[PDB]
Amino acid sequence: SWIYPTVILCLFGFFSMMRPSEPFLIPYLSGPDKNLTSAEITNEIFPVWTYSYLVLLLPVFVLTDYVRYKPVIILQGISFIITWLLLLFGQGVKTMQVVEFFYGMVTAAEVAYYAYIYSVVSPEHYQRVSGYCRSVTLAAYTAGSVLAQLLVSLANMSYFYLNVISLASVSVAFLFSLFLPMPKKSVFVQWFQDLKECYSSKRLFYWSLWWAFATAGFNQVLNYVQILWDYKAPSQDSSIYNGAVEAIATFGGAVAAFAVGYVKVNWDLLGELALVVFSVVNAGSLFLMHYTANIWACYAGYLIFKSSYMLLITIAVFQIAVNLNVERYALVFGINTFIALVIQTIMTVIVVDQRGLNLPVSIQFLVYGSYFAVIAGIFLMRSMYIT
Ligand SMILES: Cc1ncc(C[n+]2csc(CCO)c2C)c(N)n1
Repeated sequence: SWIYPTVILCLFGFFSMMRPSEPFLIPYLSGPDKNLTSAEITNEIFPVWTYSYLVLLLPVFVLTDYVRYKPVIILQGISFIITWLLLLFGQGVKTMQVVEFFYGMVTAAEVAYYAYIYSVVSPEHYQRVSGYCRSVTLAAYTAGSVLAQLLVSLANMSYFYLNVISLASVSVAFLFSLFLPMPKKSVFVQWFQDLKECYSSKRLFYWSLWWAFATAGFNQVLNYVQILWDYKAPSQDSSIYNGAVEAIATFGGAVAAFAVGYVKVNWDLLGELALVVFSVVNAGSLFLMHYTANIWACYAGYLIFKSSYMLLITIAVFQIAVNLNVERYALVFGINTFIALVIQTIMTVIVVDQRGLNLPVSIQFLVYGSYFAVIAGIFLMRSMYIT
Protein backbone atom coordinates (compact mmCIF):
# COMPACT_ATOMS: atom_id res chain seq x y z
CA SER A 1 0.00 0.00 0.00
CA TRP A 2 1.02 3.60 0.65
CA ILE A 3 3.02 2.72 3.78
CA TYR A 4 6.26 1.56 2.15
CA PRO A 5 6.77 4.40 -0.39
CA THR A 6 5.71 6.98 2.19
CA VAL A 7 8.13 5.57 4.77
CA ILE A 8 11.05 5.40 2.34
CA LEU A 9 10.41 8.90 1.00
CA CYS A 10 9.98 10.28 4.52
CA LEU A 11 13.29 8.73 5.54
CA PHE A 12 14.92 10.27 2.46
CA GLY A 13 13.39 13.69 3.14
CA PHE A 14 14.45 13.51 6.77
CA PHE A 15 18.05 12.41 6.31
CA SER A 16 18.42 14.83 3.39
CA MET A 17 16.97 17.84 5.23
CA MET A 18 18.67 16.94 8.54
CA ARG A 19 21.64 19.26 7.99
CA PRO A 20 23.40 20.54 11.14
CA SER A 21 25.50 22.82 8.92
CA GLU A 22 22.50 24.75 7.57
CA PRO A 23 22.15 27.13 10.57
CA PHE A 24 25.93 27.73 10.54
CA LEU A 25 26.48 28.13 6.80
CA ILE A 26 27.40 31.83 6.98
CA PRO A 27 29.82 31.46 9.95
CA TYR A 28 31.40 28.43 8.25
CA LEU A 29 31.99 30.20 4.94
CA SER A 30 33.37 33.33 6.63
CA GLY A 31 35.56 31.63 9.20
CA PRO A 32 39.05 30.24 9.78
CA ASP A 33 38.70 27.12 7.61
CA LYS A 34 36.78 28.36 4.56
CA ASN A 35 38.34 31.83 4.96
CA LEU A 36 35.98 33.95 2.86
CA THR A 37 34.56 37.44 3.26
CA SER A 38 30.96 38.56 3.59
CA ALA A 39 31.35 40.61 0.40
CA GLU A 40 32.27 37.48 -1.58
CA ILE A 41 29.58 35.30 0.02
CA THR A 42 26.72 37.75 -0.47
CA ASN A 43 27.68 39.20 -3.86
CA GLU A 44 29.68 36.50 -5.68
CA ILE A 45 28.45 33.21 -4.16
CA PHE A 46 24.82 33.48 -3.03
CA PRO A 47 23.26 34.84 -6.28
CA VAL A 48 24.78 31.87 -8.11
CA TRP A 49 22.40 29.72 -6.08
CA THR A 50 19.33 31.63 -7.27
CA TYR A 51 20.49 31.59 -10.89
CA SER A 52 21.15 27.85 -10.72
CA TYR A 53 17.83 27.32 -8.94
CA LEU A 54 15.93 28.95 -11.82
CA VAL A 55 17.97 27.34 -14.61
CA LEU A 56 17.76 23.84 -13.10
CA LEU A 57 14.11 24.30 -12.14
CA LEU A 58 13.33 24.62 -15.83
CA PRO A 59 14.17 20.96 -16.67
CA VAL A 60 12.73 19.82 -13.34
CA PHE A 61 9.24 20.94 -14.27
CA VAL A 62 9.84 20.05 -17.93
CA LEU A 63 11.23 16.52 -17.51
CA THR A 64 10.42 15.11 -14.05
CA ASP A 65 7.11 13.43 -14.92
CA TYR A 66 8.59 11.93 -18.09
CA VAL A 67 11.42 10.25 -16.16
CA ARG A 68 8.94 9.09 -13.49
CA TYR A 69 10.24 11.27 -10.63
CA LYS A 70 12.86 8.81 -9.40
CA PRO A 71 16.05 9.82 -11.27
CA VAL A 72 15.50 13.46 -10.31
CA ILE A 73 15.31 12.38 -6.67
CA ILE A 74 18.46 10.31 -7.20
CA LEU A 75 19.92 13.34 -8.97
CA GLN A 76 19.11 15.37 -5.86
CA GLY A 77 20.83 12.74 -3.74
CA ILE A 78 23.96 12.74 -5.89
CA SER A 79 23.99 16.54 -5.91
CA PHE A 80 23.73 16.36 -2.11
CA ILE A 81 26.98 14.38 -1.86
CA ILE A 82 28.62 16.61 -4.48
CA THR A 83 27.49 19.82 -2.76
CA TRP A 84 28.78 18.87 0.68
CA LEU A 85 31.92 17.15 -0.62
CA LEU A 86 32.82 20.40 -2.40
CA LEU A 87 31.73 22.46 0.61
CA LEU A 88 33.96 20.41 2.92
CA PHE A 89 37.10 20.54 0.75
CA GLY A 90 36.49 23.59 -1.46
CA GLN A 91 38.48 26.81 -1.27
CA GLY A 92 37.97 30.26 -2.72
CA VAL A 93 34.94 31.76 -4.42
CA LYS A 94 35.34 29.59 -7.53
CA THR A 95 34.55 26.31 -5.76
CA MET A 96 31.85 27.86 -3.56
CA GLN A 97 30.01 29.03 -6.68
CA VAL A 98 30.03 25.40 -7.86
CA VAL A 99 28.68 24.46 -4.43
CA GLU A 100 25.86 26.96 -4.97
CA PHE A 101 25.19 25.57 -8.45
CA PHE A 102 24.81 22.06 -7.04
CA TYR A 103 22.65 23.33 -4.18
CA GLY A 104 20.46 24.99 -6.79
CA MET A 105 20.18 21.58 -8.44
CA VAL A 106 19.26 20.13 -5.03
CA THR A 107 16.53 22.70 -4.39
CA ALA A 108 15.23 22.28 -7.94
CA ALA A 109 14.92 18.50 -7.51
CA GLU A 110 13.09 19.07 -4.22
CA VAL A 111 10.07 19.55 -6.52
CA ALA A 112 10.54 16.00 -7.79
CA TYR A 113 10.85 14.83 -4.19
CA TYR A 114 7.50 16.42 -3.35
CA ALA A 115 5.67 15.13 -6.45
CA TYR A 116 7.07 11.57 -6.43
CA ILE A 117 4.88 10.28 -3.61
CA TYR A 118 1.74 11.63 -5.29
CA SER A 119 2.91 9.68 -8.32
CA VAL A 120 3.01 6.45 -6.26
CA VAL A 121 0.03 6.41 -3.88
CA SER A 122 -3.69 6.41 -4.55
CA PRO A 123 -5.57 9.72 -4.26
CA GLU A 124 -7.40 8.63 -1.10
CA HIS A 125 -4.07 8.79 0.76
CA TYR A 126 -3.01 12.07 -0.88
CA GLN A 127 -3.94 14.03 2.25
CA ARG A 128 -1.95 11.87 4.66
CA VAL A 129 0.94 11.69 2.20
CA SER A 130 0.73 15.47 1.92
CA GLY A 131 1.21 16.03 5.63
CA TYR A 132 3.66 13.34 6.71
CA CYS A 133 6.18 13.92 3.91
CA ARG A 134 6.16 17.70 4.30
CA SER A 135 6.09 17.34 8.07
CA VAL A 136 9.14 15.10 8.18
CA THR A 137 11.20 17.59 6.18
CA LEU A 138 10.39 20.33 8.67
CA ALA A 139 11.00 17.85 11.47
CA ALA A 140 14.36 17.08 9.90
CA TYR A 141 15.17 20.78 9.78
CA THR A 142 14.44 21.38 13.44
CA ALA A 143 16.25 18.17 14.35
CA GLY A 144 19.25 19.40 12.42
CA SER A 145 19.04 22.76 14.15
CA VAL A 146 19.02 21.06 17.54
CA LEU A 147 21.77 18.69 16.40
CA ALA A 148 23.74 21.81 15.58
CA GLN A 149 22.87 23.98 18.57
CA LEU A 150 23.51 21.22 21.09
CA LEU A 151 26.82 20.08 19.62
CA VAL A 152 28.40 23.51 19.16
CA SER A 153 27.25 24.30 22.71
CA LEU A 154 28.00 20.93 24.35
CA ALA A 155 30.53 18.97 22.25
CA ASN A 156 32.67 21.92 21.06
CA MET A 157 32.11 20.66 17.51
CA SER A 158 33.57 22.79 14.74
CA TYR A 159 31.56 23.91 11.73
CA PHE A 160 33.69 21.66 9.52
CA TYR A 161 32.56 18.63 11.52
CA LEU A 162 28.99 19.92 11.34
CA ASN A 163 29.35 19.82 7.56
CA VAL A 164 30.88 16.34 7.88
CA ILE A 165 27.78 15.24 9.83
CA SER A 166 25.57 16.87 7.19
CA LEU A 167 27.40 14.96 4.44
CA ALA A 168 26.98 11.73 6.40
CA SER A 169 23.26 12.53 6.73
CA VAL A 170 22.65 13.35 3.06
CA SER A 171 24.57 10.26 1.96
CA VAL A 172 22.16 8.10 3.97
CA ALA A 173 19.35 9.93 2.20
CA PHE A 174 20.96 8.92 -1.10
CA LEU A 175 20.86 5.27 -0.04
CA PHE A 176 17.21 5.65 0.98
CA SER A 177 16.41 7.26 -2.38
CA LEU A 178 18.05 4.30 -4.13
CA PHE A 179 15.38 2.05 -2.58
CA LEU A 180 12.36 4.18 -3.47
CA PRO A 181 9.71 2.21 -5.37
CA MET A 182 9.68 3.20 -9.03
CA PRO A 183 6.40 4.82 -10.14
CA LYS A 184 4.45 3.00 -12.83
CA LYS A 185 4.66 4.20 -16.42
CA SER A 186 2.47 6.98 -17.82
CA VAL A 187 5.95 21.65 -31.50
CA PHE A 188 6.53 23.96 -28.52
CA VAL A 189 2.92 25.20 -28.53
CA GLN A 190 1.58 21.68 -28.02
CA TRP A 191 3.39 21.50 -24.68
CA PHE A 192 1.80 24.80 -23.67
CA GLN A 193 -1.53 23.37 -24.84
CA ASP A 194 -1.01 20.44 -22.48
CA LEU A 195 -0.24 23.02 -19.80
CA LYS A 196 -3.62 24.56 -20.60
CA GLU A 197 -5.14 21.13 -19.97
CA CYS A 198 -3.14 20.80 -16.75
CA TYR A 199 -4.11 24.18 -15.26
CA SER A 200 -7.78 24.00 -16.28
CA SER A 201 -8.41 21.73 -13.29
CA LYS A 202 -10.85 22.74 -10.58
CA ARG A 203 -9.38 25.06 -7.90
CA LEU A 204 -5.86 24.28 -9.16
CA PHE A 205 -5.10 27.68 -10.69
CA TYR A 206 -6.35 29.41 -7.53
CA TRP A 207 -4.27 27.18 -5.26
CA SER A 208 -1.31 27.54 -7.63
CA LEU A 209 -1.81 31.32 -7.66
CA TRP A 210 -1.56 31.26 -3.87
CA TRP A 211 1.51 29.01 -4.12
CA ALA A 212 3.22 31.23 -6.69
CA PHE A 213 2.79 34.36 -4.57
CA ALA A 214 2.63 33.31 -0.91
CA THR A 215 5.81 31.22 -0.96
CA ALA A 216 7.81 34.04 -2.57
CA GLY A 217 6.95 36.24 0.39
CA PHE A 218 7.60 33.32 2.71
CA ASN A 219 11.11 32.89 1.29
CA GLN A 220 11.74 36.64 1.59
CA VAL A 221 10.59 36.57 5.22
CA LEU A 222 12.81 33.57 5.92
CA ASN A 223 15.76 35.41 4.39
CA TYR A 224 15.30 38.65 6.32
CA VAL A 225 13.75 37.50 9.62
CA GLN A 226 17.18 37.08 11.20
CA ILE A 227 18.09 40.62 10.11
CA LEU A 228 14.83 41.87 11.62
CA TRP A 229 15.61 40.05 14.87
CA ASP A 230 19.11 41.53 15.00
CA TYR A 231 17.69 45.02 14.40
CA LYS A 232 14.98 44.58 17.04
CA ALA A 233 17.48 43.58 19.75
CA PRO A 234 21.19 43.65 18.86
CA SER A 235 22.95 41.05 20.99
CA GLN A 236 26.01 38.87 20.44
CA ASP A 237 24.21 35.91 22.06
CA SER A 238 21.43 36.18 19.45
CA SER A 239 23.25 33.54 17.38
CA ILE A 240 22.24 30.96 20.00
CA TYR A 241 18.79 32.55 20.39
CA ASN A 242 17.76 33.26 16.79
CA GLY A 243 18.37 29.87 15.21
CA ALA A 244 16.93 28.09 18.24
CA VAL A 245 13.78 30.17 17.82
CA GLU A 246 13.72 29.17 14.16
CA ALA A 247 13.90 25.55 15.32
CA ILE A 248 10.74 26.19 17.34
CA ALA A 249 9.16 27.91 14.33
CA THR A 250 10.04 25.04 12.00
CA PHE A 251 8.90 22.34 14.43
CA GLY A 252 5.58 24.10 14.90
CA GLY A 253 5.29 24.25 11.13
CA ALA A 254 6.04 20.53 11.11
CA VAL A 255 3.19 20.03 13.56
CA ALA A 256 0.94 22.09 11.30
CA ALA A 257 1.83 19.85 8.37
CA PHE A 258 1.12 16.81 10.54
CA ALA A 259 -2.25 18.40 11.29
CA VAL A 260 -3.17 18.17 7.60
CA GLY A 261 -2.24 14.52 7.20
CA TYR A 262 -3.59 13.22 10.50
CA VAL A 263 -6.76 15.23 11.11
CA LYS A 264 -9.42 13.99 8.68
CA VAL A 265 -11.28 17.07 7.42
CA ASN A 266 -12.88 17.61 4.01
CA TRP A 267 -10.50 20.18 2.54
CA ASP A 268 -12.54 20.51 -0.67
CA LEU A 269 -15.33 22.46 1.05
CA LEU A 270 -12.86 23.97 3.55
CA GLY A 271 -9.98 24.90 1.25
CA GLU A 272 -11.08 28.48 0.60
CA LEU A 273 -12.01 29.17 4.22
CA ALA A 274 -8.69 27.78 5.44
CA LEU A 275 -6.80 29.79 2.81
CA VAL A 276 -8.45 33.09 3.72
CA VAL A 277 -8.25 32.52 7.48
CA PHE A 278 -4.61 31.42 7.54
CA SER A 279 -3.56 34.08 5.02
CA VAL A 280 -5.11 36.66 7.34
CA VAL A 281 -3.13 34.93 10.09
CA ASN A 282 0.06 35.16 8.01
CA ALA A 283 -0.46 38.88 7.40
CA GLY A 284 -1.32 39.55 11.04
CA SER A 285 1.74 37.67 12.26
CA LEU A 286 4.02 39.51 9.83
CA PHE A 287 2.58 42.85 10.93
CA LEU A 288 3.05 41.74 14.55
CA MET A 289 6.70 40.91 13.83
CA HIS A 290 7.39 44.46 12.63
CA TYR A 291 5.02 46.82 14.44
CA THR A 292 5.58 45.50 17.97
CA ALA A 293 9.00 46.41 19.37
CA ASN A 294 9.28 43.28 21.52
CA ILE A 295 11.66 40.46 20.62
CA TRP A 296 9.43 37.80 22.20
CA ALA A 297 6.35 39.15 20.42
CA CYS A 298 8.31 39.06 17.16
CA TYR A 299 9.41 35.49 17.91
CA ALA A 300 5.81 34.43 18.53
CA GLY A 301 4.73 36.20 15.35
CA TYR A 302 7.37 34.37 13.33
CA LEU A 303 6.36 31.04 14.85
CA ILE A 304 2.72 31.73 13.96
CA PHE A 305 3.67 32.86 10.45
CA LYS A 306 5.80 29.80 9.71
CA SER A 307 3.27 27.39 11.23
CA SER A 308 0.30 28.96 9.39
CA TYR A 309 2.21 29.03 6.08
CA MET A 310 3.35 25.42 6.39
CA LEU A 311 -0.20 24.29 7.12
CA LEU A 312 -1.47 26.31 4.15
CA ILE A 313 1.19 24.98 1.77
CA THR A 314 0.45 21.41 2.88
CA ILE A 315 -3.21 22.05 2.06
CA ALA A 316 -2.19 23.64 -1.25
CA VAL A 317 -0.01 20.72 -2.34
CA PHE A 318 -2.70 18.23 -1.31
CA GLN A 319 -5.48 20.09 -3.12
CA ILE A 320 -3.37 20.52 -6.25
CA ALA A 321 -2.54 16.81 -6.20
CA VAL A 322 -6.11 15.53 -5.84
CA ASN A 323 -7.67 18.00 -8.28
CA LEU A 324 -4.90 17.75 -10.90
CA ASN A 325 -6.56 14.93 -12.93
CA VAL A 326 -3.30 14.64 -14.92
CA GLU A 327 -0.19 12.66 -14.01
CA ARG A 328 2.01 15.79 -14.34
CA TYR A 329 2.42 16.43 -10.62
CA ALA A 330 5.93 17.89 -10.84
CA LEU A 331 5.06 20.10 -13.81
CA VAL A 332 2.52 21.97 -11.68
CA PHE A 333 4.70 21.88 -8.57
CA GLY A 334 7.78 22.88 -10.56
CA ILE A 335 5.98 25.69 -12.38
CA ASN A 336 4.57 26.98 -9.09
CA THR A 337 8.05 26.89 -7.56
CA PHE A 338 9.57 28.61 -10.61
CA ILE A 339 6.98 31.40 -10.61
CA ALA A 340 7.45 31.74 -6.85
CA LEU A 341 11.21 32.07 -7.30
CA VAL A 342 10.75 34.64 -10.08
CA ILE A 343 8.39 36.68 -7.90
CA GLN A 344 10.75 36.39 -4.93
CA THR A 345 13.73 37.50 -7.03
CA ILE A 346 11.81 40.49 -8.41
CA MET A 347 10.66 41.47 -4.91
CA THR A 348 14.21 41.08 -3.58
CA VAL A 349 15.49 43.37 -6.34
CA ILE A 350 12.74 45.90 -5.64
CA VAL A 351 12.43 46.18 -1.88
CA VAL A 352 15.77 45.29 -0.26
CA ASP A 353 18.40 45.44 -2.99
CA GLN A 354 20.49 48.58 -3.41
CA ARG A 355 19.40 48.76 -7.06
CA GLY A 356 15.81 49.02 -5.79
CA LEU A 357 14.24 51.06 -3.02
CA ASN A 358 16.84 49.67 -0.56
CA LEU A 359 14.28 49.64 2.24
CA PRO A 360 15.77 48.93 5.69
CA VAL A 361 14.72 45.83 7.59
CA SER A 362 12.34 47.92 9.72
CA ILE A 363 10.14 48.88 6.76
CA GLN A 364 10.91 45.59 5.00
CA PHE A 365 8.60 43.54 7.18
CA LEU A 366 5.84 46.13 7.00
CA VAL A 367 6.13 45.67 3.23
CA TYR A 368 6.06 41.87 3.61
CA GLY A 369 3.04 42.02 5.93
CA SER A 370 1.20 44.29 3.50
CA TYR A 371 2.21 41.92 0.67
CA PHE A 372 0.63 38.99 2.54
CA ALA A 373 -2.39 41.13 3.43
CA VAL A 374 -2.84 41.84 -0.28
CA ILE A 375 -2.67 38.09 -0.91
CA ALA A 376 -5.23 37.43 1.84
CA GLY A 377 -7.61 40.15 0.66
CA ILE A 378 -7.45 39.00 -2.96
CA PHE A 379 -8.40 35.50 -1.80
CA LEU A 380 -10.82 36.93 0.77
CA MET A 381 -12.54 39.08 -1.88
CA ARG A 382 -12.75 36.08 -4.22
CA SER A 383 -14.69 34.16 -1.55
CA MET A 384 -17.13 37.06 -1.17
CA TYR A 385 -17.59 37.25 -4.94
CA ILE A 386 -18.27 33.50 -4.99
CA THR A 387 -20.81 33.89 -2.18
C1 LIG B 1 24.53 25.72 0.70
C2 LIG B 1 23.50 26.80 0.69
N1 LIG B 1 22.44 26.66 1.50
C3 LIG B 1 21.52 27.64 1.48
C4 LIG B 1 21.64 28.76 0.69
C5 LIG B 1 20.59 29.85 0.69
N2 LIG B 1 20.88 30.93 1.64
C6 LIG B 1 21.51 30.71 2.79
S1 LIG B 1 21.43 32.08 3.82
C7 LIG B 1 20.49 32.91 2.63
C8 LIG B 1 19.75 34.18 2.97
C9 LIG B 1 20.62 35.40 2.74
O1 LIG B 1 19.98 36.62 3.01
C10 LIG B 1 20.52 32.26 1.44
C11 LIG B 1 20.22 32.82 0.09
C12 LIG B 1 22.78 28.82 -0.12
N3 LIG B 1 23.00 29.87 -0.93
N4 LIG B 1 23.71 27.85 -0.11
